[PDB]
Amino acid sequence: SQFMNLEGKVALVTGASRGIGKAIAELLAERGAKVIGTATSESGAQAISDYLGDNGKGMALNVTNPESIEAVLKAITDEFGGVDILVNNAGITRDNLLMRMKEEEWSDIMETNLTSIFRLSKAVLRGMMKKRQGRIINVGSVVGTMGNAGQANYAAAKAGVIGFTKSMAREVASRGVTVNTVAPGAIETDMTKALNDEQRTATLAQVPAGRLGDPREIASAVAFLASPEAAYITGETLHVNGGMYMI
Amino acid sequence: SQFMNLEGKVALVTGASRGIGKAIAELLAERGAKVIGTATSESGAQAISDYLGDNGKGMALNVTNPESIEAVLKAITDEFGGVDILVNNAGITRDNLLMRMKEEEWSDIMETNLTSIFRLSKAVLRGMMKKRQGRIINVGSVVGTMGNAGQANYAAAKAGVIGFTKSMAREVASRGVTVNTVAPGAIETDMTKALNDEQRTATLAQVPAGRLGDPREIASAVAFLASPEAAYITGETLHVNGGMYMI
Amino acid sequence: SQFMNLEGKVALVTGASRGIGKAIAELLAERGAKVIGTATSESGAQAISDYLGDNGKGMALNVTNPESIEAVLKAITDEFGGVDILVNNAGITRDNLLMRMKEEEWSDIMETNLTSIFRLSKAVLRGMMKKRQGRIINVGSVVGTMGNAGQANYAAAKAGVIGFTKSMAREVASRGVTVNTVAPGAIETDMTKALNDEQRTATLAQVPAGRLGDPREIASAVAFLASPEAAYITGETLHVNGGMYMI
Amino acid sequence: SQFMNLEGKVALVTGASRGIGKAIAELLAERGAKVIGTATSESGAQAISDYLGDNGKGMALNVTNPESIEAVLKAITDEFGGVDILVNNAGITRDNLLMRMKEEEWSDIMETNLTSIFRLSKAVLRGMMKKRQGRIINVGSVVGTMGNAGQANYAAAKAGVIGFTKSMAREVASRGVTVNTVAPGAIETDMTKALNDEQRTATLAQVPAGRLGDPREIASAVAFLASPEAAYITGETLHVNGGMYMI
Repeated sequence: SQFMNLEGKVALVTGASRGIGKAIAELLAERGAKVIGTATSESGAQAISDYLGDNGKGMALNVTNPESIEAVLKAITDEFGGVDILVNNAGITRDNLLMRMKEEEWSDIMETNLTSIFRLSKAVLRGMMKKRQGRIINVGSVVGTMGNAGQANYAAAKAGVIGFTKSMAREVASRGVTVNTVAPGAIETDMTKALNDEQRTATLAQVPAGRLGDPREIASAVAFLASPEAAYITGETLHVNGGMYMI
Repeated sequence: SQFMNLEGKVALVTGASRGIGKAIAELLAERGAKVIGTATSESGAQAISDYLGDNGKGMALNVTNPESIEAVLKAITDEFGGVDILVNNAGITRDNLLMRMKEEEWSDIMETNLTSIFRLSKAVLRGMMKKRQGRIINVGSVVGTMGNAGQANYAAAKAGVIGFTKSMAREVASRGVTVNTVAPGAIETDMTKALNDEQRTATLAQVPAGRLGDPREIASAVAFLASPEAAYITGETLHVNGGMYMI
Repeated sequence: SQFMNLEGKVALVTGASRGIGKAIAELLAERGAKVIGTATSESGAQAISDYLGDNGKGMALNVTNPESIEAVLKAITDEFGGVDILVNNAGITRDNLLMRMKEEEWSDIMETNLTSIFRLSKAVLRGMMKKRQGRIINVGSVVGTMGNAGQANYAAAKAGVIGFTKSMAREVASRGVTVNTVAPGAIETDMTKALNDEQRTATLAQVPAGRLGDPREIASAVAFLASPEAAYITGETLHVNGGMYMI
Repeated sequence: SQFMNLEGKVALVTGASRGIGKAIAELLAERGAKVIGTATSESGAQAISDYLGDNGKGMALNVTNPESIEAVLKAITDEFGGVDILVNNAGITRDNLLMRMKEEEWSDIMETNLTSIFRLSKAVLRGMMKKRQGRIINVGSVVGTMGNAGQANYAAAKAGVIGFTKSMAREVASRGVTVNTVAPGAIETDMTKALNDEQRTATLAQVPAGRLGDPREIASAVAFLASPEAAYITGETLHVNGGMYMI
């Protein structure tokens, strides 16, 4: 149908090897987007090419390196046309209580989780603004809004992405580009599977819904914001957290 | 497809004669819901029956009267089965600066815009909680979050609906019911069409997107939250306002 | 000193017999305000007169009855001059899960916790707007922002007060009146003292600060917003909750 | 009096040469704090020493340099005792629409406005946590919450400080340290005085209060949060913006 139909759109999904990023890339492809998913390695890129088949391809991308960004965007533009949907999903953690947090743990998080968003967003915006049509969707975290002990760095970067997102939204709204954040709660991934039974129970205790989210549930929220139907949503943070926090 | 598919769901949409409510009811039917839309009069009810055809029907409902609520729900349950999706869209305005605002203008807004949501929500929840599956979606307003001079009553009631929504979300999350609000900005309707040129220009000036929203844009957000795919979204307020306010 | 000095201001504090309301009234008097505190009974009114001594007096007030409001304001205006600071602290709870919540438990909360604020605010505003100087301060609750199972009514009314506050703030800002809410978390009062050990431990577990708040802590926040120094704070909700929720 | 009395507290106020920072340092001294204000130059440090007289002193501090931080904190601890109140007020702007924003304009803002807060906060926290008593107060901006076109970098850093603040609040709440942000709106400073008449009118048009804030109004909000009376406020953002934004 014509409902939430992404046929004709080119989507770049960073960090698409697994979990949330993979669910996003698959669902955008299922709704008809041409999808380029990225990984930090060539092997990862191949795994992405494998799951996307004819609906797109995987590319190696170093989100902290300007030259890589330019090379990947050039390859995309040449084959598929300019990027219509950017999903910034790449991100890491470097957890530690503040008194134990190293300078490098702080600066790696800023680089990978916040500065990357500045760089990639800037790199795709010009084309979107010329077409007067675009979507930038940041995959954030409930931690950016709630805060979390032991994650002051991750929380800082995720909250920073929201301030960036609002400002960019204001800059580009009149030219038909929307900029939003999807903020997952506790989602079932490799990270949550690596927890103790006691830590899993503690996580679930914070969730009124009484379960972890599925990566598909994050993908659905992203696909929604990516759609023509979400044109009047901008500068928004869509929380998908099972009631863990309510704004 | 199986994406955002409401086949098998019974949806009650209050205030569905026109504009936003009508767009909601049509889209839910398009996605396969059986839809009961309401109006305050029988002729309105018939207009709704006319546009829904085989996908549902219209009923007369006084959202401030307990007996009417019980009669409408009984008729729905008997023919279609219990309500799976409640969209609380019925709502009025009674604008005035506070020094000019009559007791009755305050109380009518409370009754129609806030207490109605308590009554209807309570009336459908028991069945939802037994099935361990349900959606309650309130159509709010940016005015609930931003405030607006001359609409202290409307703002109070819409903000009140958010407090209710968050509490109810916490009560019923573990039993598979979600409760959320969609908060429209300035949407093109009969009300906005009744404005003079200067007032329309003033409204547009508050919108980064540089246009009014379409009722279909509110409907899309409602359909999204109504879907199986939005199961992990609860106690949330989804803003659809073209950047008029950014939370 | 001239810092946070309320000499020359007339303050009406509703619900001032004990706990938070009493702490507010005492502190405003300490900072030099002339304070009228209210209770629902004459004996309560006398208790207030007793603790205020020469710094003010107690009056019986039914915050749900127009005639009582007019009588109390007339008596205040005649003796002290018009109200400069209104603190809306009067408020009740009628807790129940929604399926158990009676019509009257809903409506009593609306009446006492939300509609009262409309009535009193409206009744003092005209004088404030003529002087181009005023403070309206609502004592809310963290429950208005967070929601709470079993308190959907109380949450609705407190959230409603915030929507009202923001709209009124916008109406009256240019005429030198501020309108704000102080939102207490779990504060040590008779209510919290009536809890068993297990319920107190459960409350404390939700508070990063690891203790209940003191009523004096709410009073200090109210005194701050009441001061000349807070003239540029309006439409704000000041959370005093030990980290129980972070906006 | 004993109300909002900072006697016995050592306060470090970064960026205290003028405007907001100067008003903060003066008011903390007026409430009895021993105040160390910082500037980036020795001459600035002397200007601060001059205005603080016997109530404190000025020190040169490079907030982007670890060695300087350690030297300044050692000098403070040796003479005054460990820092009880940190106010992070130092900050710059590097404005540009995203398509014009240089890598260095992005990275200078991150360094000076966000990473500095990580470094200085970390450097004073240990002592505060041992005493089980402390205040960290970040001077943010309405731009961090609202976003602003042409300031995506500044907005990112200020919003980031809020995510950091919430996380740190959660880490240290049980040890009697509070962490908060004061978020000024449009305040009268050298920056606002450098604007066109047309830009000043445009700024005022966004402010319901109809005027710019005074730096003293920001100082008062900071002094409040710094006080013993604000012990139950943590992880909060106190907006002081004349109604320019309402959360």
